[PDB]
Amino acid sequence: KTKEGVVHGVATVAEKTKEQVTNVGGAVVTGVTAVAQKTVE
Amino acid sequence: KTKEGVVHGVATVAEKTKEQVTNVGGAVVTGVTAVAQKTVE
Amino acid sequence: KTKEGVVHGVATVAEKTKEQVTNVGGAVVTGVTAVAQKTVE
Amino acid sequence: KTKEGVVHGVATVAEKTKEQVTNVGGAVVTGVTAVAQKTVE
Amino acid sequence: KTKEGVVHGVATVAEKTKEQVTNVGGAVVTGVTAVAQKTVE
Amino acid sequence: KTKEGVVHGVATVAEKTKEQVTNVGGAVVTGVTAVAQKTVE
Amino acid sequence: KTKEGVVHGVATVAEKTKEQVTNVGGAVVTGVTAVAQKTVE
Amino acid sequence: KTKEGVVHGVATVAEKTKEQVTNVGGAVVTGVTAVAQKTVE
Amino acid sequence: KTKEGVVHGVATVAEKTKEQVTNVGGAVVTGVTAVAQKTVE
Amino acid sequence: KTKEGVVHGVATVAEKTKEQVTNVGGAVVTGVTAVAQKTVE
Repeated sequence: KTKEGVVHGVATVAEKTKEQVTNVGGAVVTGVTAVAQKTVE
Repeated sequence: KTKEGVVHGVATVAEKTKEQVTNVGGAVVTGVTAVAQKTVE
Repeated sequence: KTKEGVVHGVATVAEKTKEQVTNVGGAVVTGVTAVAQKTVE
Repeated sequence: KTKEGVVHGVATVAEKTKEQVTNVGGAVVTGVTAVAQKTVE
Repeated sequence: KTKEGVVHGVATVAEKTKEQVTNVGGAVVTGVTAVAQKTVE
Repeated sequence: KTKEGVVHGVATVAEKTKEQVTNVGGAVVTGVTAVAQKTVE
Repeated sequence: KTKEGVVHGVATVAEKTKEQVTNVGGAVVTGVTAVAQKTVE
Repeated sequence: KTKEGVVHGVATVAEKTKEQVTNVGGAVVTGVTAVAQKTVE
Repeated sequence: KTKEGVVHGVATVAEKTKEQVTNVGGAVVTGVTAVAQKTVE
Repeated sequence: KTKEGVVHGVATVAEKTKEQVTNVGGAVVTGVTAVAQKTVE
């Protein structure tokens, strides 16, 4: 009757975001949402 | 009657986003949503 | 009847964000939201 | 009938943020929201 | 009927923030919100 | 009879390099050699 | 009969380098060599 | 008959380097060699 | 017949370096060698 | 027949260095070698 891992609210808010990105090498990532929910029993 | 791994709310909000990206090498990724839910029993 | 790990509210707010990024090497990331919820029982 | 780890309110507020970033090496990150909720029972 | 770890209010407020960042080496991070809630039972 | 921009020696040496890389999102780059020689007259 | 910008020796030496890299989001880069030789006349 | 910018010796030596890197967000870079030789006349 | 900027010897030596790095947010960089030789005439 | 800026010897020696680094936010850098030789004439 238990619950081990719960995630229910996380916010990430931007507004009117203009930008320029210029690297030499490496990898450009704009948005990120990722889950690696390694639950071992 | 248990629950081990639950994810129910994660937000990622942008608005009016203009940009320019120019790398030399590497890989451009704009949006990201990814799940690697390695659940071993 | 227990709950071990709960996350329910986290805010990250910006507004009217103009920028320029120029590295030589390395990797540019603009937004970040990530969960690695390693729950082992 | 217990609760071990709860996070419910964390604020991060900016406004009208203009900037320029120029490194030589290293990796530029603009926004950060991240959870590593290692709950072991 | 107990609660071990609770976080409910933390503020981080800026306003009208213009800046310039120029390192040689190292990694620029603008916003930070992060949780590493290592709760072991 | 002049020379404006000359690059003649830069070394990058590794040896016996074993590794493992596992991201969730983003782009893996192993070797990097890159030139963006923006010479404007 | 002049020379404006010359680079002739820079070393970067490692040996017997074993490692493991595991991010959640962001981009892994192992080696870096990069030139952005913006010479304007 | 002049020389404005010369770089001829810079060392970076490691040996027998074992490591592990685990971030949540952000970008891992192992080796770095980079030149941004902005020479304006 | 002059020389304005010369760099000829800089050492950075380590030996038998084992480590572990674990951040939550931010970017891990292991080695650093970088030149930003802004020579304006 | 002059020389304005010369750097010829700088040492940085470690030995048998084992460590562990664990931040929450911010960016880990292990080795550092960097030159920003802003020579203006």
